[PDB]
Amino acid sequence: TKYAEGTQPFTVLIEGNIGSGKTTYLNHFEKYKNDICLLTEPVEKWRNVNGVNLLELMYKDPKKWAMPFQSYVTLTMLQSHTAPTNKKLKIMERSIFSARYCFVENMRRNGSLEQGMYNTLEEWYKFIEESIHVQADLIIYLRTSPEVAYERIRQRARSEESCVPLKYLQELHELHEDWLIHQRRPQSCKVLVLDAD
Amino acid sequence: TKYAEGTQPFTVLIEGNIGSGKTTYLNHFEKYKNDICLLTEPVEKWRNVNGVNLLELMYKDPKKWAMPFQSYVTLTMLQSHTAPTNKKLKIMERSIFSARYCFVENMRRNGSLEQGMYNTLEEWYKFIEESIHVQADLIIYLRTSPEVAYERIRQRARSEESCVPLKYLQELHELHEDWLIHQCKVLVLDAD
Repeated sequence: TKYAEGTQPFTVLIEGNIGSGKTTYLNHFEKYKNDICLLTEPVEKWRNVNGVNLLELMYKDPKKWAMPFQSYVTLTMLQSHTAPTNKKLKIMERSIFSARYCFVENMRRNGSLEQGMYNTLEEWYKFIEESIHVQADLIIYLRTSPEVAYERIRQRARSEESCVPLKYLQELHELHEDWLIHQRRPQSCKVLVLDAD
Repeated sequence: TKYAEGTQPFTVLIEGNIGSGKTTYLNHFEKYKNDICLLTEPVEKWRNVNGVNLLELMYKDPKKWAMPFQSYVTLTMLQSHTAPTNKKLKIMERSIFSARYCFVENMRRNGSLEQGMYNTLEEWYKFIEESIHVQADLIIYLRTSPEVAYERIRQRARSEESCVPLKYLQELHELHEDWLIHQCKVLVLDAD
């Protein structure tokens, strides 16, 4: 019954904090484009929604734009999770789960999402899980320490994420740990932890 | 492939402006509960989302709450449009379409939804149409004039929808007219 059910191959989700070197890690799979469906984080869509840069707006004014931004993230994630494909392996940078369990959760805690906004997002996630099929067979967790991650961001061209405080990266780190190490979260499927230092 | 495809009976959508007497019109179907799937507008859900009243918040502060509220409306509409059922006929108060074509569209125009917010909503609507099945066989349009509708709202039990200006109901009226008269089958009824 679920949308896109049984239309998806073996799927690997690349998880990790901001600045854990996910983009770098995924470049290594570039040359396998022919046999591997390789979907990077849809940052591009988020940067340009018919001209509006939601990502910049979210970072510049979280109390106003987190809700629409995250709602859009969720959608783009679903578009990735369900895009049809010939290939026998699929690899996604981040997932609907990291969006729900880390980023939205953290934006609730630091006041960016108000209860009414958070609840709306959660109702969507609840509906999505009952009615849309999300293939997830293996997660590769690029585990790093907040400080190493902070450093990596600092060594890169000024982006929109560049101003996030070390405090934010700590909050996010603990949330990934809760989900993928302390298994504190519905997620079922195997996690392969890699030390990215 | 689409979710809830071929799992839905003949469906009638009751459309009409706020205060066009849709609730009244639907009470007439009450006694047919046994053979008719009868789904009223999920106002109740919108009033209470784990304790948050999104409807009140939207009316009190549109620039802040329209986006989340409308996002929620869309979801509750999908929940209704896809709820499974035995019955051979289904009747829904309002629909995902009225939400998209009238209310969201109007909220864009009067500045309540900024372009970033509006586009987010539209992207969802686009996704929804390509991937979820929305059964709609007949629309009953309860057509009325803004003024009759406004008077109506005034008599009734003061809600959140009280404070609304006649200007708003005019905007909404024209939007329904554009959708339902000026380009499935529409059955127009004069509700005056």
